Amino acid sequence: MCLKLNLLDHVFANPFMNAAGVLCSTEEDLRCMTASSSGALVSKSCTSAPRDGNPEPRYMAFPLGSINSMGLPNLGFDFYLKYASDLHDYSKKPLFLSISGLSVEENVAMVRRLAPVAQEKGVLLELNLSCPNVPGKPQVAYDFEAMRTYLQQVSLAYGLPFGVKMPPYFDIAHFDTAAAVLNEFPLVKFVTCVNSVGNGLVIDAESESVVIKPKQGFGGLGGKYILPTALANVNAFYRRCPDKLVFGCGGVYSGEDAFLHILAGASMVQVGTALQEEGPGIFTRLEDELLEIMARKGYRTLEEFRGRVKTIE
Amino acid sequence: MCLKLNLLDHVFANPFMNAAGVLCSTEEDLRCMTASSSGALVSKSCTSAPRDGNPEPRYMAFPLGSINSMGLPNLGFDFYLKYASDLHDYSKKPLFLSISGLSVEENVAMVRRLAPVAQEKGVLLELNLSCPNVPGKPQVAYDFEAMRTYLQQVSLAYGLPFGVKMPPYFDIAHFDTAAAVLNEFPLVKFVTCVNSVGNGLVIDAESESVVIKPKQGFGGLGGKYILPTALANVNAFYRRCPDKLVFGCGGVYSGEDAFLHILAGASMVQVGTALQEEGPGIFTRLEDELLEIMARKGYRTLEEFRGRVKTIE
Ligand SMILES: Cc1cc2nc3c(=O)[nH]c(=O)nc-3n(C[C@H](O)[C@H](O)[C@H](O)COP(=O)(O)O)c2cc1C
Ligand SMILES: Cc1cc2nc3c(=O)[nH]c(=O)nc-3n(C[C@H](O)[C@H](O)[C@H](O)COP(=O)(O)O)c2cc1C
Ligand SMILES: CC(C)(C)OC(=O)N1CCc2cc(CCc3c(C(=O)O)[nH]c(=O)[nH]c3=O)ccc21
Ligand SMILES: CC(C)(C)OC(=O)N1CCc2cc(CCc3c(C(=O)O)[nH]c(=O)[nH]c3=O)ccc21
Repeated sequence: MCLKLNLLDHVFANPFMNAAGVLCSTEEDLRCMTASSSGALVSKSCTSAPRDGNPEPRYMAFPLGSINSMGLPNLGFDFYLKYASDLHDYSKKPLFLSISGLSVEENVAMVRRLAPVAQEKGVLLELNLSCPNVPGKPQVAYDFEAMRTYLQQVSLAYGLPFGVKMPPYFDIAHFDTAAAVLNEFPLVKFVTCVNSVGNGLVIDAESESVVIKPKQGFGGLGGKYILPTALANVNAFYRRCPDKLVFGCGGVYSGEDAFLHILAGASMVQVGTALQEEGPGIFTRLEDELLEIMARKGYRTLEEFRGRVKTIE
Repeated sequence: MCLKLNLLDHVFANPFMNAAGVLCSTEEDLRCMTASSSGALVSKSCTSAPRDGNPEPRYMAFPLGSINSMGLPNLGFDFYLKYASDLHDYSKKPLFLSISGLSVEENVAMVRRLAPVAQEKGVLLELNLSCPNVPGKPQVAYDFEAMRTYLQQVSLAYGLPFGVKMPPYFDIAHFDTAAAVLNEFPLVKFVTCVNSVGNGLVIDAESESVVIKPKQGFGGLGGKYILPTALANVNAFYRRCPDKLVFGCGGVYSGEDAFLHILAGASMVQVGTALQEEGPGIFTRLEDELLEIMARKGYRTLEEFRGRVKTIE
């Protein structure tokens, strides 16, 4: 029985990794994720310049999940490029570097510089499309013209295999259209579904108040709230993007949730809210739990069930 | 008590009602909701002709909510019109009729027949926008130009105050655009936020199978999964549509949940999944619970806290 994966010309001990933005902002965080039993890690989404992010409180968690409006606090691209180029021990596990520029030009500028490091060290790019562009326009991945522009320019500037982090969609015509855009770009080799469910609002009944300060309390939702949304997205893209990998993210707290992701088509499985809340010890639990479900069912490898979710009639 | 309230020229004993599609399809269902302690009821969304709906199983519930792909099973518009004109006892509580034709023309044909019954008896129209357009296009509310057309045509054909049932949005630019469309129609006097969160996917780990038959297991989500999404939408519309009322729907299981919807801006509060699961006795529990929260806080009216959610700093 084994959790090993080979993909993207890397080897992974298991499919688990942090979701971007969790336990991955500082050198300390990145060393901590490396020391964990995760099969990979991804760095905090970066911008060209360091950022302080939004005013606090900007993250809160609850029994059913979390809400955030972090605002891209990060140490800046040079820091993450350095971590990838000089500090990361690739004999421990593979490294993904997430980028989230606030314009197409900013993304092009970062990927041009990443490319020689990616070629030489094997760091993998995850481009975050579930982000702001022009205020008053939708996030990039909800504006299919902007999305196409971003992927054209990044493909040209990077010239190497990469992946994309996608917001959730809620409408079959949007799945159709989004996957068709992605399928224009052969360098897009993995699709991460999903980023937070956007612009939720948590209200505390005792205080009669929202729980995060930015944006009048509106923020993206993670955790138990979003598992069926995440599974739908992983399967929708798994079905529409047969020459690409799908990584699942959203609502994983247990090996059973991970099992569901993998049945829907996930290769790697990312852990956000549950990791923020429990800490990196979660990875040993998730491994043990997933192996226990496999052993009950007689599955010996991930391939033997990945994408094999059954439909009715 | 009491939680009595007046709007749209009608008087309501309390803010609670069923959500469209729950306990409202048959004469039996409608008489059951009428006999309940709810302050109002709404009929199943109808089409011109009777419909069987999609294959079963098409609804499933779980501790955190529900998933459905019902496919508009209903008795047809002639039935619901007859119920509104001849059968409903308006002395018990107000009635709303939900219309969900599959084209703009179908909606126009139904509203021109409803209009005289609305004038004579006081039935209220809820137009469901969270309904399919042409297949291969997004649902109507997700296509702003189609939405505008629907509303111009209905407004013209109907000529009386009505409301609309909206899908959730997840992007502030979308809230801006959608509210601006609705505000172009002075006959749209109430906005119901929200319909189910679209196209989720629930998988059963033991059977390794999706849990509903239509659409390869994809369906709209209701219940605990969607409460922060519902609150955000209620609040976003409440803020943007100061000359309309907002009706809250999504994730109400308790008077506390209802309390949160009203803080967010809700005038009426609709109950779907929790009503499907608990039955119509839920309305006496919700009233008791809401009045207890009120008494503990010193609130004597809903108007004292409606829309008064506090932001930070
Ligand atoms: C505190 C916080 C920070 C996040 N930062 C980023 C980010 O920098 N880039 C990104 O792609 N996603 C970010 N996300 C989204 C997560 O990567 C993940 O997609 C989302 O939380 C859903 O997974 P979950 O249900 O396991 O939380 C962040 C989430 C949280 C809670
Ligand atoms: C079985 C079922 C049938 C439904 N049918 C309709 C409908 O006919 N028209 C409508 O506007 N919404 C319909 N809905 C959506 C609900 O009215 C409601 O918006 C959604 O379930 C979210 O509320 P909840 O969290 O209380 O379930 C239906 C929901 C369910 C669960
Ligand atoms: C640039 C400006 C307007 C300060 O941005 C923001 O207010 N936000 C709030 C949410 C957000 C998200 C992003 C993308 C990074 C990200 C974040 C994040 O850093 O807040 N949180 C997530 O859950 N997923 C993400 O992909 C960037 C900017 C902003
Ligand atoms: C016309 C056709 C293709 C059979 O429709 C469908 O398969 N569906 C699946 C979901 C759906 C919804 C609607 C709108 C009525 C409705 C339904 C419903 O009847 O399925 N469920 C909800 O959660 N909200 C709704 O607003 C109409 C058609 C369809």
